[PDB]
Amino acid sequence: MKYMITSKGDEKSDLLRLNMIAGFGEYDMEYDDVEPEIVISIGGDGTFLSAFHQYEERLDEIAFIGIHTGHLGFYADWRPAEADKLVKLLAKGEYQKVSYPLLKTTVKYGKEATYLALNESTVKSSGGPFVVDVVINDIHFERFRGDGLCMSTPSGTTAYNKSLGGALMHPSIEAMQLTEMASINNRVYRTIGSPLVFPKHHVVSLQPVNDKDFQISVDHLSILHRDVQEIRYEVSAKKIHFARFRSFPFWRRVHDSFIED
Amino acid sequence: MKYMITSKGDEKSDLLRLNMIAGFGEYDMEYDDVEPEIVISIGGDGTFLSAFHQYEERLDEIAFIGIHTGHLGFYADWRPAEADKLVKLLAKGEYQKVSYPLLKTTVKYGKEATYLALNESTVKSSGGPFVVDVVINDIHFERFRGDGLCMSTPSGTTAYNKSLGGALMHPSIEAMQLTEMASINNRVYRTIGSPLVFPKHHVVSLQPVNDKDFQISVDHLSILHRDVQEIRYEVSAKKIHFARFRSFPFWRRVHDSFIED
Amino acid sequence: MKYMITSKGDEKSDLLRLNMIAGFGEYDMEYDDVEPEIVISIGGDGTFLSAFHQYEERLDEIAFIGIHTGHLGFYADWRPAEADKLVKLLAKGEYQKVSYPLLKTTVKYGKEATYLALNESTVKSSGGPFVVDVVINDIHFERFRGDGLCMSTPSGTTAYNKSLGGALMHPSIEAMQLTEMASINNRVYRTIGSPLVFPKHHVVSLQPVNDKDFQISVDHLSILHRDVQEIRYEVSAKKIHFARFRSFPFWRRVHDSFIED
Amino acid sequence: MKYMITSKGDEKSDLLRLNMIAGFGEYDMEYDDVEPEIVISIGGDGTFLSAFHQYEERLDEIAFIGIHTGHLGFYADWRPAEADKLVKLLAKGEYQKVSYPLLKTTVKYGKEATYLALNESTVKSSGGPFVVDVVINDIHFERFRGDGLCMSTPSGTTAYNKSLGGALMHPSIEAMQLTEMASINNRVYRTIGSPLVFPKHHVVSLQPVNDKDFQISVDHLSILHRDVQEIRYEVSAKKIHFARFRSFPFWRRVHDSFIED
Ligand SMILES: C#CCCCCn1cnc2c(N)ncnc21
Ligand SMILES: C#CCCCCn1cnc2c(N)ncnc21
Ligand SMILES: C#CCCCCn1cnc2c(N)ncnc21
Ligand SMILES: C#CCCCCn1cnc2c(N)ncnc21
Repeated sequence: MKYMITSKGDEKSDLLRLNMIAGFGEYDMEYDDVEPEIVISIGGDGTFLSAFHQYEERLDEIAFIGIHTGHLGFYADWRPAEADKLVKLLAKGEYQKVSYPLLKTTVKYGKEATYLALNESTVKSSGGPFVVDVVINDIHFERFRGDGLCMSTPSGTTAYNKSLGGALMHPSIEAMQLTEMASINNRVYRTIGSPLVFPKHHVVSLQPVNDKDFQISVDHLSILHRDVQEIRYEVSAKKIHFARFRSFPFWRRVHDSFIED
Repeated sequence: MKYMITSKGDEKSDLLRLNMIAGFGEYDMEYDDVEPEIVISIGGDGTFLSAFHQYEERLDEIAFIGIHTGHLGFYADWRPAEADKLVKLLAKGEYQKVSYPLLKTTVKYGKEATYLALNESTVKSSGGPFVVDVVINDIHFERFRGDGLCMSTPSGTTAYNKSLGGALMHPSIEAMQLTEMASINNRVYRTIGSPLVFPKHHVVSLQPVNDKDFQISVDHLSILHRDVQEIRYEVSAKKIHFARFRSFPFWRRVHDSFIED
Repeated sequence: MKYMITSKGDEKSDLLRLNMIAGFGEYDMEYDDVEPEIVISIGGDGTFLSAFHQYEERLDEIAFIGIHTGHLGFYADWRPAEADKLVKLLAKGEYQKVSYPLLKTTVKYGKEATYLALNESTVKSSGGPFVVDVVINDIHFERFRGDGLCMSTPSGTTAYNKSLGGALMHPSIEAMQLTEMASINNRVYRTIGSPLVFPKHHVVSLQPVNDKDFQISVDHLSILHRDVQEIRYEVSAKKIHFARFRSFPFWRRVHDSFIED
Repeated sequence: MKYMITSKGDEKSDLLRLNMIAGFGEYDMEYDDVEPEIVISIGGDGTFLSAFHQYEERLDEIAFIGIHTGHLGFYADWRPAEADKLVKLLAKGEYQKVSYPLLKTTVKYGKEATYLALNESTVKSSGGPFVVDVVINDIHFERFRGDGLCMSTPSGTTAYNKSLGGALMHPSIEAMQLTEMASINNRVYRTIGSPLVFPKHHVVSLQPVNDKDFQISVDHLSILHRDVQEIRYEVSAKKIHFARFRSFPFWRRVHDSFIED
């Protein structure tokens, strides 16, 4: 079908991109970076994340594929040496697709902005102390005092979530996971401490106590938000689709990245 | 229908049990502790766990209810003062039921024994060092060296799992969670560190490296197993059923138990 | 001798300050906020920290005393009701002094700035990724990738250090403690993970890998530093002195603040 | 002077031991395993620990040396290839000695037993729940509910202590460090959570609440103690002495063992 290729931009990835375009030129494939049906990312997980966010409005019509030119990534799980085999199998098609859940973040003011995350969304203060009330399905759960909070997708659990002590979740589980950044706990201030894993349709709301300015990140993007009244997290109804051509199980991918490869 | 009541055995719980039996005597209810359809547990979560394991062969035909005479429990979520209202609403019936997932443990030798857990199943060595190979869906994931491992149900995540750094999972998620006990990590021995959350139909297998004797716990029960060839964990096909009479959300229950009440 | 009083500035603390000044007026005491020999802090630990940094150039000639008008502080360990008894015992004098160690931070550029910390000094990046090489007594120890690092005094171990998983150290131990903020660990990036406790005369040096701009905090003060070549930590030769009038052991202070009071 | 050599007992270590004995036969050295002045340990840290405990009554008159035939140890820090150079430099003498602190454990009954630890001493229950009151210098600090507690020397901080989240302490610091094993924390049960570092002359006492039987380990030795009234921890007055022949800094040893070598 239609396809496009994004590159990390170093010499290795650009040349690999040109060679795949040349190989694709031998098949019934059209290069189209406006309405592609296949998006190939050549680089690392950062390059893949930019590809995802470049097309996050046509997620239902795109299958993503990542090629890692540096270290193995959790999204870029093809070696450059297999690019020719990848061109061939992609050109025929008849691959099967795999879907991972995504996280929806809603930021309300006094309008409203929504964001989609593949890895996670984090909230920190704009300099001063970070205090928010944590509201779960309209029930006041805790008053969090600390550095910040992180809400992760299942596939994001191997990223910032993991560094904060969160669990690794298999991406077939439609959930999101909330982890704390350096929470203050004494006899007057109390947080749950543990990571919290929320199912689909649960809404986690962050509500300011004093300051209403927050630094909110969504994957690699970080924006300073002002006059915030609420930050809303829930499992998205939208999903990212991967073209898969062989067996590379998530738990094997975790093994290769953190234990040995 | 038919019902039975188990008591913690202290004076408060026995008297409360006799009063509920007397109140039940005013309705179309029969006391039957062989084939009950309702099992009432009066005490704490330990009393409730014994009730669960007393009838773990009729789980499809029983709705459990817990009354806490001491501190609030995650399973015993009725106060003793509401016992009269509980008798009345139970006698009419037409309550609705809630189901939590359970964990299946299979221990193979050179026969085979299976166990059902409501909270968790743990494995430790019989004195010497604990070393096992961790196999996930037939893929060798890690060689674990440490004190032991804990596999928790969702409702068990607030128990031993929480003390080991595991995430708290909403019990509507059909999953199990594996946490490490004091893992050894240096440049030659490597574990994942993080808790791992597994979906339904994933099989986690523990396989001995040297010693084949292990102390295996299932909820409160702990047995020394000898000549073990494999320990197998998976989400059970069976589920525990709760009679629910009002709204007491899991996250509110977590708040009441760990933040304040 | 000479004395001064700093106030949190709310109504309660200012009035308490005026009453102590009036009570001090009945003794051989002179109010002098240029060269005081006693510095009284009325408020919380933040107020006490500002008092410390106000006079950090006359530390050898000052004994500090803290009165807590809100919650109990680790430095402000007098209740407001005892202020009259505090005035009386201070006026006579013949109290005994207790000294806590301090942390010296040196920031070098391409001049050089030094800072003294009572609680801790932290380093984070100026937006992008934080990567530094950690050098211990000229030996290259690790390449740290994460959110940042925190170096704490013994009395600071109950503050940010504690939130990052650090140990609590009795302040009679002349040491500093380095803790990690969300370190990245995989098969290519490796940090020690554990907190590190360094004795007097050990020098811990942070050296940039790519970016040379860092946000460095010293207690409550946080400054963006540019063109940094090295950040140097060591136990200071200078110490803070407390006037003590009764027994309030550090471990009792820890109990009162985190377990119950 | 007088010397003896202990071996791990595998072929490699025994042969290395015989070759060093033969090399020592060319100098003014006498093999004496009753009153040696030098104790050489050939194996790993377990072999070294047995050598330490074999002679823990002549600690003032012995300098220890460890040769690692397997992986690098924190106590066995000589390679087998340097054994000939080790024999030569040892025979002349005029090496300098380094001392590490040790932990004293006192177990009282209704007589009293004392133990010396090079790594750590741990306390667990004999099957049932572990509950002890933690008393610091006669001040009741906390009621600990969990799996157990671990008190570590500075050089022991890289061992079990590290696996429990404890800090790594440079062994020039005369201290001990207490870490928790899976503590239970909810709104009714409260522990400090953090590791605690105690200076010389502080006494940490564990006192039973219900059960009085405990499994107490001291380094590799683990004994079931019955009718215990108190367990007492303090930095020992005795110290282990190492013969050192070159520079191998503790922090470099930590780097080699956990980061890379
Ligand atoms: C440095 C830095 C930030 C992380 C870079 C690597 N990375 C990106 N995304 C992921 C992910 N989902 N799982 C594991 N690793 C990931
Ligand atoms: C002491 C001890 C063992 C734990 C007793 C309390 N307890 C039992 N089960 C649970 C559970 N599922 N969640 C939270 N708390 C629980
Ligand atoms: C919020 C916030 C920041 C911390 C405020 C309380 N605080 C200040 N200093 C300390 C300290 N040394 N030990 C314990 N608590 C402390
Ligand atoms: C398996 C197992 C138990 C630990 C074996 C290795 N080991 C022994 N002692 C130490 C120590 N002091 N520091 C680091 N590693 C040590």
